[PDB]
Amino acid sequence: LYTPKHEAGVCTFYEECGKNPELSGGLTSLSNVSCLSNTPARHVTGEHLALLQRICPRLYNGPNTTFACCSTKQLLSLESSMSITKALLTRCPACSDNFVSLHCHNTCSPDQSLFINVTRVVERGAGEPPAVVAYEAFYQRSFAEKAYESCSQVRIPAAASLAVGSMCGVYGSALCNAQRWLNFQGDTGNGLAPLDITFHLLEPGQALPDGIQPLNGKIAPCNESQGDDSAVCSCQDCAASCPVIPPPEALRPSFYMGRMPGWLALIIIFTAVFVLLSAVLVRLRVVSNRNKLSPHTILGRFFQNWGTRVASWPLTVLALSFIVVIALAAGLTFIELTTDPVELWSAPKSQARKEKSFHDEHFGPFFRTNQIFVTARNRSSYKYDSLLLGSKNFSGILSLDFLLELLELQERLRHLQVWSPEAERNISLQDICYAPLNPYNTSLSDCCVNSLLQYFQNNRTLLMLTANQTLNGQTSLVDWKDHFLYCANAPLTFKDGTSLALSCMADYGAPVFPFLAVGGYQGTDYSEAEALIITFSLNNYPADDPRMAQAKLWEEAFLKEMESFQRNTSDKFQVAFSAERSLEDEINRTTIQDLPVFAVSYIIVFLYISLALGSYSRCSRVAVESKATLGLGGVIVVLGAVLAAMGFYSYLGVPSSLVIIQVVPFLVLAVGADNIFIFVLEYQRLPRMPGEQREAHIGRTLGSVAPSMLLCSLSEAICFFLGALTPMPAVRTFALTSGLAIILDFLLQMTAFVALLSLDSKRQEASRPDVLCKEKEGLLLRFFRKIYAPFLLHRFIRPVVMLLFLTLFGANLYLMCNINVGLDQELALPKDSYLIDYFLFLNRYLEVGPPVYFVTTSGFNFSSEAGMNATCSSAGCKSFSLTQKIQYASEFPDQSYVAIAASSWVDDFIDWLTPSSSCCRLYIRGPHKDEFCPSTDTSFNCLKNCMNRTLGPVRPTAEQFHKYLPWFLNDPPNIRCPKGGLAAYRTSVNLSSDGQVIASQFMAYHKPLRNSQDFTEALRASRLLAANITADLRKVPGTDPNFEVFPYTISNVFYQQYLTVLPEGIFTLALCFVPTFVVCYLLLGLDMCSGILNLLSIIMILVDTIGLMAVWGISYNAVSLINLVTAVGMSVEFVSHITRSFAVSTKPTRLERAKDATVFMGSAVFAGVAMTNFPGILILGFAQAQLIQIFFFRLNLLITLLGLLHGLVFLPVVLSYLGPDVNQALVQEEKLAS
Ligand SMILES: *[C@@H]1O[C@H](CO)[C@@H](O[C@@H]2O[C@H](CO)[C@@H](O)[C@H](O)[C@H]2NC(C)=O)[C@H](O)[C@H]1NC(C)=O
Ligand SMILES: *[C@@H]1O[C@H](CO)[C@@H](O[C@@H]2O[C@H](CO)[C@@H](O)[C@H](O)[C@H]2NC(C)=O)[C@H](O)[C@H]1NC(C)=O
Ligand SMILES: *[C@@H]1O[C@H](CO)[C@@H](O[C@@H]2O[C@H](CO)[C@@H](O)[C@H](O)[C@H]2NC(C)=O)[C@H](O)[C@H]1NC(C)=O
Ligand SMILES: *[C@@H]1O[C@H](CO)[C@@H](O[C@@H]2O[C@H](CO)[C@@H](O)[C@H](O)[C@H]2NC(C)=O)[C@H](O)[C@H]1NC(C)=O
Ligand SMILES: CC(C)CCC[C@@H](C)[C@H]1CC[C@H]2[C@@H]3CC=C4C[C@@H](O)CC[C@]4(C)[C@H]3CC[C@]12C
Ligand SMILES: *[C@@H]1O[C@H](CO)[C@@H](O)[C@H](O)[C@H]1NC(C)=O
Ligand SMILES: *[C@@H]1O[C@H](CO)[C@@H](O)[C@H](O)[C@H]1NC(C)=O
Ligand SMILES: *[C@@H]1O[C@H](CO)[C@@H](O)[C@H](O)[C@H]1NC(C)=O
Ligand SMILES: *[C@@H]1O[C@H](CO)[C@@H](O)[C@H](O)[C@H]1NC(C)=O
Ligand SMILES: *[C@@H]1O[C@H](CO)[C@@H](O)[C@H](O)[C@H]1NC(C)=O
Ligand SMILES: *[C@@H]1O[C@H](CO)[C@@H](O)[C@H](O)[C@H]1NC(C)=O
Ligand SMILES: *[C@@H]1O[C@H](CO)[C@@H](O)[C@H](O)[C@H]1NC(C)=O
Ligand SMILES: *[C@@H]1O[C@H](CO)[C@@H](O)[C@H](O)[C@H]1NC(C)=O
Ligand SMILES: *[C@@H]1O[C@H](CO)[C@@H](O)[C@H](O)[C@H]1NC(C)=O
Ligand SMILES: *[C@@H]1O[C@H](CO)[C@@H](O)[C@H](O)[C@H]1NC(C)=O
Repeated sequence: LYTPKHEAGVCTFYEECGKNPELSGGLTSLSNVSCLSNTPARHVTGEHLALLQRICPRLYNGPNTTFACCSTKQLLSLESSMSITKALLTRCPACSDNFVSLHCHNTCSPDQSLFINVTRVVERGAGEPPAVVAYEAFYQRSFAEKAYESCSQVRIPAAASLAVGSMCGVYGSALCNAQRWLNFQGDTGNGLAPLDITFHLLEPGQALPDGIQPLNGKIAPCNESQGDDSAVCSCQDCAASCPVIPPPEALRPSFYMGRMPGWLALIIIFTAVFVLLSAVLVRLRVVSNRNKLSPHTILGRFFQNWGTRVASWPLTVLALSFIVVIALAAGLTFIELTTDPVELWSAPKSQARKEKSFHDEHFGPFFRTNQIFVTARNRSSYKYDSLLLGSKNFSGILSLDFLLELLELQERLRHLQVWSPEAERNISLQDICYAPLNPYNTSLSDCCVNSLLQYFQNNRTLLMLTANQTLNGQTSLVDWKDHFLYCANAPLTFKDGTSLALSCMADYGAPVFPFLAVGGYQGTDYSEAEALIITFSLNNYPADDPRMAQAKLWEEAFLKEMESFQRNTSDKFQVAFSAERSLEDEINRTTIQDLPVFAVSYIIVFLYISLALGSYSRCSRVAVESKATLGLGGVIVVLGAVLAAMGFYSYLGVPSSLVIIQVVPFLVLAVGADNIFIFVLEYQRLPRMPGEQREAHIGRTLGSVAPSMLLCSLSEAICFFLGALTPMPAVRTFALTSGLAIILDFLLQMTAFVALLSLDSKRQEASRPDVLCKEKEGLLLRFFRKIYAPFLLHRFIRPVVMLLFLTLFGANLYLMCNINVGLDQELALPKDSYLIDYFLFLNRYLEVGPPVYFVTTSGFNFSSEAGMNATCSSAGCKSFSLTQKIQYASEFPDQSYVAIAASSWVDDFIDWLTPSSSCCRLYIRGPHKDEFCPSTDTSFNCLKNCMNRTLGPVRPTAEQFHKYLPWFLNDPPNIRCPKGGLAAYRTSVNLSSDGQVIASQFMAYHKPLRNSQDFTEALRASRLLAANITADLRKVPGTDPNFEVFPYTISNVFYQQYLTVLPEGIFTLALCFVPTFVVCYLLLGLDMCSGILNLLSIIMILVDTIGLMAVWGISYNAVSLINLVTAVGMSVEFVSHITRSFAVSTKPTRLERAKDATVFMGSAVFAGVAMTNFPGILILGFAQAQLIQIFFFRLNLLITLLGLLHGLVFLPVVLSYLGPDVNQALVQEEKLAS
């Protein structure tokens, strides 16, 4: 009751012996089943051989050598049955015969027993061969897979769907393969197969069942011609024959010019200047060796007369100064603050602003996104064995119980209402939500909400349904798991192929894509996803519109609800969430948190002054000698000047921000306090002779020190005003406020402070204690005189320090090239914000990046044949058409940051117009003849197509195009016509009143972006692609000479600043060095040496700062730019005072001159500037924010240390060698004054 032998040359059945008894109720033509006959093969000749050779030549083995195991009647039945599939595959016959070969071999092969094992026996009649209902067959995997592939992409004659999609049963082309297709052909459950055939795809490598040889015969590839027919399958039908497009080439690294690396040009260009100026100084010294009224007196006399008159009348000047300061400060009532960080940290005018304006004008603003993530805390991944797909792995988060809870949370969020005080009413979701369909007369069901549960239309009942169905020999149950797996691989469908014939589209009328519902998966293993995503979209608006405020109120309630849920579900799963406004609020909160800490930092500075300028008598006599009055005076005058500058700018109408308020007084005080300290110290050091009154003494003191304060003030203020060139509002506002504040500080110091000091001296001479309650040499003068100066200036020390500092400069000059560029949001957040968890979840689980739009401007004719030819990607299109270029670019996501190929309204429009789709029809009779008749009208009053049937590509005329396009754009999709533009293209085409297109867009997605370098590189690659597209579209005749396309995305406005060669601050910082040289040169009497030495010192300090900044891993950005401008200003306090003090000296030799300047001015500068700056920085270590600790604490400590090391060590030595000569006029004036 089986076939004992299965070796070779013997078959298992020959003659047809009647109809199949087991199958009943088919009511269709079927081949008569043969009964078992295990006999040798029959010789086939004559007309039987003629038919056998005719149908499938592969079995022909010579005119009188052919054997076969089939009859002519069986062949006629075979031809009749096969004719339907043969008709279907008409597009490329070459592979179709291969399919036919598969059947005829199975029917007639003389070596039938080597691959067919009969397994079913039915006894038709006594003493007759028993009928065979079913059997099994053996094949090799590679044979069947290649045979499948030969027609796997072949289209039907209509050219829309794939032929394979009509031959894989329950599912279409999306989920079919060789095994499933072969199983379909042999399974009688479809009402078509005549008998049950089991198809085993035995692997060729491992031979497991012995005695059976799986087969593998001749298979014709697509591009292999069948002799001289020269009718290979076009690559539109099987894709194997299409030409290969070479991969994108590697590009050179950025920042290059000419034939060399860019930065290398900079260093030589920089270094040469450093060499050149140095040479000049040496030349001057050599000339000296070979050869061997002044402004100081005018300024001295002027300031002495000014100071004595001011000191005489202290109450009047103090009153007038106070009144002026209050009069300016009062302006703060008009203050307006900007809080949006993108407006603060981005240029107001650029290419991106133009593109944003155009996009917003023609298509409307980009929507707001509110998003949550959830992943399971503890579960174990399990397995499920489905009838359709086999054994699949499911993650813990995809458990049935969890989904119901998530459905409840989503349902609570949709209904939610908020109280609006201005509107005095409850704002609902449908008042502000974004909806792609029905923007007016909307309802709650239309609002755009993306989630996994959209595959079940949020219907709890549908999620819980199960059903029984039978697939070949197995009957079993199906549930939600199968439906989700089916929808994931085929997002657009109006019904499944299972018993649960539900649609997979969202309730609001659009398909939901897997990368928007789940995340944390590789490949196409959607069931293994780890995180679930729920996203709400809200409409944006102009700022003036009141509705935005209402929208913001809704977001507040959203955040509250999530926090409540987070508490309730603390142990089950872990959630992460964010709202659109959250970042704007979160950063601002941080600023408020650190406002008292800075405040503490100012008062500590006060205390230092009171001790530094004080005295004692053996111990603990602070109550009398400590200068509390002068400390309070200095601090109040400087902070008054700062408030006056802010008030003035508020009067003018310039906005400000919390950052400016936070950091301007600190940076201003750090320089302004030092003029006060130096002046007071000089006053204490200078004795007076009997007869002199204190007013003359104070006058003479101001005459002594006022030109140094004037020179330093002018240099600092001009440098700060030159800082205000970068377009970024924060930096421009900072620079202008600091520039005005320093000037007002200077003017106040020369009036109110002098008066206060005069009154303090008056109180001191009368031996009265301060209102709080022997002129011995100071330790600093003794220490510098006896220990420091004889040591530093020693003959065996100077070349060592010179070589050490020049080597340090060289090494830092090299190191300064390794700069990290960019600002990351992660720093700007508090150490415990929920946004940290949100960003970490985005970085690990989200599979796609931001969307990008390629927007097409006016000036292009889409109504012509050439226009369509160059844009869409159908059978008759250009090989490198726009859509094809984007699709190609999407295949190499690492070279060009595009992950998902763009859609195209033109291809869907042309496809929709096709007569065979029954989508564009018109009424044929009655009151509405020649009007549009929608596809949902099932009457018989419409039998006429929009277009007449033709051959080849479908192209409308201009009249048809302009008449029918507004109908296409408003057709909702349905089961009768899956294509249409209402659910996807409604707002992507802007039409004119005469039917012309003004603008259009093509939408695509980026690959995941994780840091600022990926956003920058994505912008570079996308702009390069858009440039190539415009460059080729401009060759089409008839277009406007100024037609272009551009890549809009929401993030471009901020990130565009990093695309240049010099990262914006280099030009301004380089420019800021000029006022040092110019002011120093002019004020000191046209002294070339002082100017050159000051400029070189400032340059060396800034290069060292940038080098060490690179070595300590601090990135370059606008905040670093602010601090570097401050450093350029501050270093003048370390250089200028010593330079001027050395220059104005009457000692006969340079070495002698250096010593006195070093001891007196060195000790005053050290005690003032260094000790002023260190306590106001060390306090900031407790700021509790990463932004402040990285860019203010460490960077200012670095700047201060480099300042002191260059100022007090290098500068005296270089002055000792190359300093200026003696001013002879001063010598003559000194001698005559006798
Ligand atoms: C299609 O583009 C035109 C471009 O002009 C849009 O017309 C502008 O619409 C805005 C908003 O209503 C107005 O402020 C402008 O004044 C309009 N411009 C002109 C010249 O009238 C038009 O709105 C766009 N279509 C859609 C549906 O937004
Ligand atoms: C959620 O799904 C259920 C299941 O189909 C819907 O219930 C059916 O609705 C149709 C249309 O009104 C009725 O004819 C059936 O009798 C309902 N069946 C049952 C068991 O009630 C339900 O309407 C869906 N929810 C919504 C809001 O439409
Ligand atoms: C799906 O099939 C199962 C199995 O036949 C049905 O469950 C019942 O199972 C018991 C065995 O425990 C049988 O004795 C019953 O005859 C089965 N009932 C029926 C109606 O077949 C289950 O009810 C079926 N479900 C659906 C929706 O068809
Ligand atoms: C795009 O090109 C087509 C084809 O030339 C233009 O259609 C012609 O338009 C002119 C005037 O608009 C008519 O007189 C012709 O009869 C049209 N048909 C032809 C030549 O077959 C169409 O106008 C162009 N669109 C634009 C915006 O210029
Ligand atoms: C002060 C500085 C740091 C502000 C930085 C602003 C930038 C980097 C922020 C502001 C708005 C943000 C975008 C808001 C919306 C989304 C959609 C989301 O699906 C992908 C991320 C994306 C596209 C964000 C990218 C980053 C973004 C552009
Ligand atoms: C099968 O055999 C019967 C008996 O000769 C015949 O009438 C019938 O036409 C055959 N073919 C079929 C059912 O396709
Ligand atoms: C072939 O079929 C017979 C029954 O017809 C069965 O007993 C035998 O095990 C089968 N052989 C293989 C290798 O499956
Ligand atoms: C047909 O295409 C395949 C693709 O792998 C290629 O290897 C083969 O050489 C091609 N044959 C011809 C004749 O072009
Ligand atoms: C899984 O997590 C829960 C949550 O606390 C815990 O109680 C349970 O013990 C965990 N399972 C194992 C095996 O540790
Ligand atoms: C998932 O299923 C496949 C096939 O059933 C199996 O090989 C794999 O080990 C499974 N993974 C887990 C984690 O169970
Ligand atoms: C808004 O909804 C709350 C919910 O109970 C209700 O108490 C309140 O009265 C509503 N507001 C208005 C204006 O109806
Ligand atoms: C979580 O919320 C639900 C409904 O608001 C409530 O029934 C449940 O008790 C809450 N959980 C806890 C732990 O209170
Ligand atoms: C459009 O494409 C077809 C097919 O390549 C070509 O024959 C035709 O010349 C092209 N141009 C126009 C204006 O139809
Ligand atoms: C189709 O052909 C008929 C007969 O030639 C003609 O009357 C009709 O206008 C044609 N329609 C189109 C859209 O070309
Ligand atoms: C556009 O890209 C292609 C990529 O192969 C390149 O060969 C071509 O030079 C680019 N530029 C154009 C067409 O201006």
